Amino acid sequence: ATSNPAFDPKNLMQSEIYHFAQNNPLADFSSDKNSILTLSDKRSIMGNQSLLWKWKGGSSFTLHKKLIVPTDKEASKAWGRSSTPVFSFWLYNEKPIDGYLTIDFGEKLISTSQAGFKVKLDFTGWRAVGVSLNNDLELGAKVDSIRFKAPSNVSQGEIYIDRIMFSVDDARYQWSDYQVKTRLSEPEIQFHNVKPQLPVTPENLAAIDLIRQRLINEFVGKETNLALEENISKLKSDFDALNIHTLANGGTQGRHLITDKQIIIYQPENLNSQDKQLFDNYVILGNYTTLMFNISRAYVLEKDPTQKAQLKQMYLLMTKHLLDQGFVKGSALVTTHHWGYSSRWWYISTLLMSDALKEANLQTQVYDSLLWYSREFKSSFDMKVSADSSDLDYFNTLSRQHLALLLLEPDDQKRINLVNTFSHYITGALTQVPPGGKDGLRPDGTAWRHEGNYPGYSFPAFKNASQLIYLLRDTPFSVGESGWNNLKKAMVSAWIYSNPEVGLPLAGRHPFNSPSLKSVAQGYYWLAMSAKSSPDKTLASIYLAISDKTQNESTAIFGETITPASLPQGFYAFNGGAFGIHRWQDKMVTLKAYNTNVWSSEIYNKDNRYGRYQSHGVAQIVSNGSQLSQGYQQEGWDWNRMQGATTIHLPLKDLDSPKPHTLMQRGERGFSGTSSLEGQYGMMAFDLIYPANLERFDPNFTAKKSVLAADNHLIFIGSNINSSDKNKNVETTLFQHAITPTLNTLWINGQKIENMPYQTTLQQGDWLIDSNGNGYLITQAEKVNVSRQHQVSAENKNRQPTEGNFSSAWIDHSTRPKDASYEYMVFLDATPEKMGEMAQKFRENNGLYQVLRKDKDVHIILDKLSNVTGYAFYQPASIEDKWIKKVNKPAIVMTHRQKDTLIVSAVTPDLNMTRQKAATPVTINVTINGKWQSSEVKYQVSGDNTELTFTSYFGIPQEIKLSPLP
Ligand SMILES: [Mg+2]
Repeated sequence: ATSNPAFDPKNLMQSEIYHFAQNNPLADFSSDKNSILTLSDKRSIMGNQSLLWKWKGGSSFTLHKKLIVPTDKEASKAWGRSSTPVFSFWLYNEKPIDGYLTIDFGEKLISTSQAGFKVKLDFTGWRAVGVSLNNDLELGAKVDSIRFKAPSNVSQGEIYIDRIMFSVDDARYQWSDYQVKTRLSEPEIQFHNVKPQLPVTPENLAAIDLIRQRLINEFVGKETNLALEENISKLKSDFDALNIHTLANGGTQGRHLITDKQIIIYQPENLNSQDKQLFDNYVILGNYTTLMFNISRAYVLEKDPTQKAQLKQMYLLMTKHLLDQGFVKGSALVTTHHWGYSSRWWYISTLLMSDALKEANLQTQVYDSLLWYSREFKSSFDMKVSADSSDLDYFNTLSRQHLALLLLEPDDQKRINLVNTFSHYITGALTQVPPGGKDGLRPDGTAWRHEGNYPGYSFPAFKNASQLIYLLRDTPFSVGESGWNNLKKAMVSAWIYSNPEVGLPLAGRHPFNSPSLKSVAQGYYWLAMSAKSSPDKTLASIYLAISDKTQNESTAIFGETITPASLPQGFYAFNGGAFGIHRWQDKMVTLKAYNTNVWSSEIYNKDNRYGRYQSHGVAQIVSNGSQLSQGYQQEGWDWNRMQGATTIHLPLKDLDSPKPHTLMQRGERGFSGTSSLEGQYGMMAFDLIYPANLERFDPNFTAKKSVLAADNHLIFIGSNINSSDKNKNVETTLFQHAITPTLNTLWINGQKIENMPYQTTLQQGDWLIDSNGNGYLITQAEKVNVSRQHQVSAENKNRQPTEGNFSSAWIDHSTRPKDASYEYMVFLDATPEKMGEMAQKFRENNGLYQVLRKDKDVHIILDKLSNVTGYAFYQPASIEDKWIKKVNKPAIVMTHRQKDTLIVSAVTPDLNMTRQKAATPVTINVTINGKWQSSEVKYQVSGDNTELTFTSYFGIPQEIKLSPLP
């Protein structure tokens, strides 16, 4: 506390704190005749002393402090977010008081003299009080008096007060509690309950106790976001440093606990040097509860009975300190927003310490406390299934903590009702198709957070959701098979689109830091072993592959011999993110577009700044293993030249998102994505359309870009390429990778190139091989540049300069000012000798493929190596073709004429929804030439032709095997 008034314009944001750790500590204080003010060092919040206020009923004391109380607007302008001036203090009751403390604000007040508020005193322990001076009183610029009036209807009493504070606080976070009413309330959990109820039986009680044990097993036998500490010496050293002591007639003394979010009320960056030194003695709750958990784990594993006893007493003393500090039912502590970050490992510690809390008579208090602070999470914790229940962050950060809370419920029948309802809630959350872009699993196996397919969020959710199902397995609380089935689909999908990292195009806002299935490995075992007929051989075989375990190792893990999964082969369509995956030997190709329903990129204030082209019809080739080792190196990476994309090469200042904070740029139409045929062949259709009027986006930049993927190869074609500037700087990237001692070689037309720097220009009939063994045969292009060069770039978070040496090749479209085009072919198993053979086949009247149409309405590609035809209907159209005659919606159709059968697949990659609406099926009428007979696709001969009726739901392809009619 200074001589300056509260909210002094020298620094509005500099808190005035009465902590009493200064010279002449009661200077600013006066009492009426019926109050006595002391310093007591027996408990405190900040510094080592608090104010002991002895009083007769109706008596007052006064703080003499001038307040220049700012408007919310002024507070807000000073801080930079919505703010209010707050009055806050801590008080301790050794005994409950049946009445109210009145806090009054005025000018030159005495016991007998504007606005004020009430604090109910019917509690024991520390409580915090915090009110908006502008918004929570029942204030003119002359206020200099804060009067504390003991209740009138109570003959006498005693209250300890510390850390009386005037500060600027976030206007969201003065919360109402059992002591103080504010304008803000987080209402208490009201648990849903499912009928019929399971009875308390020995069986149902044993199952509850097995689920608790199984949770204990997971936490004592590595968790992300858990700072594990197994050295007892260290746990004891950290504990002693808390300086906790039991006091005589109840409570503790020790270092004050505060959450990472609660500190905001002090404005720590603006504290005077005196206060900050004291504030620096606080303990952050996250660290404290992590310690409580690490102690609980050691206690469980401890074989020495003396060390075990000590670890228990340390845990119970930390629990006692935590409760006495006011982390109890009905104590808001002004706010506990983002509660999970401070408490997740407290929840879990209570499972390990459940019998110790029972014996110490602490279970009910710790249950009431955790349930109270859990009210922040009411939307999930009430356990009523809703459109929002499939939240992937919940599955990651809260789902096990939720179960732990329910398992801590003291009544047996209520605990069974809660866990039964939880089983139903998780089954619904894992089964339902959330409407619009709401979080959760999808029917193509994508898994959405931030309104799109998002591996970075789904991967941790898969791990913990699998673990939950496994914790509940083979009990009356087991998750329904519908939830198990849907999660299997999402997890098998993730195995398909990862190798073992997701491609650049699936990296979300973290390009070059893709999530890895290696982080999800244990979820494959959990889900495998929690099958209705365990183990699921598919999931088990994936677990072994991803974890690098042998067939020999399988019998002990799964209880039967299982061959580790070989890498998946063929083509898989995932229109949930407007992508598809082509797999051949150890390579995966991520083909990715975007549309109205699929954002191109997530770009934040300090993430993915240069990500504009993340989804620009990219076709990133990844062999099994580290992408960095394959030359996907952030440093010096040309963000313009994402593999397979058609882009405008821009300076980074212009490629950078035009929003300083968040942009998730969606496309201009529903249609773009992939389709599949026979699980083996794929096609991408990408309609590249820019917004009419977004800064730095050329409104006339267009392309049509199709890819047909079969076996060891991909045929890439593009048409209708334009920009505002006659295709100046318009380019299609064949590849880009870093040059290293292991990635040092390019082949051009049978010549090894290792020089750095190197440039050349190629055209139709030329080929290359990159250092990753991909061959590129140029089949239509006037100018392809090849470069080995030093590149300067900037990193995607803070735009700081980077540099590196790269091999790349791109088509220069500036040679065709209007409706530029390209064609080229990739071989995934290229060698100089085989690329020589592919080039000869190309010169033999193009033995490789034929483009049957390439215009704004349709792209048609006959692959002569695979004998498959792909049809990208960018617009409904009648066409001339051997198989297909007409399609009445934008669609992707594929055909394969085997011996005596014609296989036809169709889809629209258009998911047919909005951010709000549920996806509904699109009916696609595909007319085919000739008379056919037979899958849920319907067919009807009509004249010399056959009408196929396809139902396209969430961009999920359908196919039908047709045989000819005489
Ligand atoms: Mg103090």
